[PDB]
Amino acid sequence: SGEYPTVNEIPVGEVRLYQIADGVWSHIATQSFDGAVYPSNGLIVRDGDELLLIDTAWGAKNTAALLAEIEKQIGLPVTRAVSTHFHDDRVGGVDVLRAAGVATYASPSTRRLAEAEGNEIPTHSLEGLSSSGDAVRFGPVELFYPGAAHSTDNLVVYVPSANVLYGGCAVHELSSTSAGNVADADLAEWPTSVERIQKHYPEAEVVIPGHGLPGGLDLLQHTANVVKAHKN
Ligand SMILES: CC(C)c1cccc2c(-c3ccc(CNS(=O)(=O)C4CCNCC4)c(F)c3)c(C(=O)O)[nH]c12
Ligand SMILES: [Zn+2]
Ligand SMILES: [Zn+2]
Repeated sequence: SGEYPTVNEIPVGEVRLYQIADGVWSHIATQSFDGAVYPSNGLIVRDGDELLLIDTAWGAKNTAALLAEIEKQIGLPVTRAVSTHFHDDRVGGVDVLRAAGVATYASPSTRRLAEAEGNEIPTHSLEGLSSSGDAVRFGPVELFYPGAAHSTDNLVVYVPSANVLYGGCAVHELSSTSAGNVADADLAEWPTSVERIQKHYPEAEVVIPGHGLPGGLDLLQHTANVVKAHKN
């Protein structure tokens, strides 16, 4: 009923949308992994009379449900999607998207890692993002590569019209007590990568983590703090 929806409020296989700003929504879904259930976020950005999707809803059937929820709530076609790293909460569902006519994109790094992992592979490579600090425009967003953090390939996404920073899995929610799933992380570089984000987007008003509740700029420092305390 209007609060941001949490893991125990969303059955696996349903998707919720949350209005962040004019023309900006998050999507929230839940999935089982290794015997536990987790929420995850993505982004939807209005692109004239079309929509840009950032990240899948973590699985094929969740992503089909995402498309249906978009049609219900927004009613504009999703024409392009960007996946912000290679894990299944970001690319699982790309095959569903592709067969719905969505053009799917990711950095070459992400594409390689997805293929090596046996995950679904976005079709199109996003060049111009290979060095930390790189940025490119993609429809109504800017894509930024901050350096290795949660994963070596993680991208963040900024919506300049709304000052919305979508950190993806490089950014954790304020209630977070741990650095999440660090199996592919660089704990040593993660703070430095977060500092790059902080420097590059000082006017961000809303920060959206890859999992959990949006907030303000404090999510960035909180993330650095939790990662440093984990590494220790
Ligand atoms: C490899 C990919 C597909 C993957 C698989 C499985 C899990 C993860 C996570 C992940 C894991 C745990 C948390 C925090 N625990 S929690 O359950 O969400 C929270 C607990 C107390 N209150 C509310 C709920 C978290 F935020 C993220 C991440 C990530 O960190 O990017 N990636 C994952
Ligand atoms: Zn991940
Ligand atoms: Zn994640």
